[PDB]
Amino acid sequence: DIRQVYYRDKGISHAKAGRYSEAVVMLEQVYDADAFDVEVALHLGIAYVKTGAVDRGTELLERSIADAPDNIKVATVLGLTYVQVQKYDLAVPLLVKVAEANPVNFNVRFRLGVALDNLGRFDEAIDSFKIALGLRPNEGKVHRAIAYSYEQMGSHEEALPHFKKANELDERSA
Repeated sequence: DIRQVYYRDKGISHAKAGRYSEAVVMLEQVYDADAFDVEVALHLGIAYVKTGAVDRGTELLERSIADAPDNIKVATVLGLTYVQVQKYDLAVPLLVKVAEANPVNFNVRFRLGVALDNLGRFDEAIDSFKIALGLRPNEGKVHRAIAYSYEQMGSHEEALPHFKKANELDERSA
């Protein structure tokens, strides 16, 4: 049975190390939908999404949240994954949940702002962006996002400073 142990232990290790193609090749052989292992599904799911099997990976991630609906780690990948695929609606609750549990995770907060902006919730997106800026004040992309949000509400007077600040911090990357 160490035949399966190789593929599962190793495949996860590939998945964690960004070696996504090799993670698919192995974990494909270990995942069993009727004998569910969350740590396998999670990584095989990440690795399907990375290698362009988005629908397949998404559903595997959805099944993993089902097996453990309060596991923050799966909620993070799932939440992030939905944003990439432009399933913004489905992203928000998960990202809100994760940001609450994980206040120092910048990308989660930033993508939650992104998901919100896309949903037309401009003022909500700006609130989230500002929380993200609080974590990483040197991050010019966030001042730009805030600026676009304002712009989409016609508040050009409020956008301009944020655009200027964005420009300056891309200078600060010298």
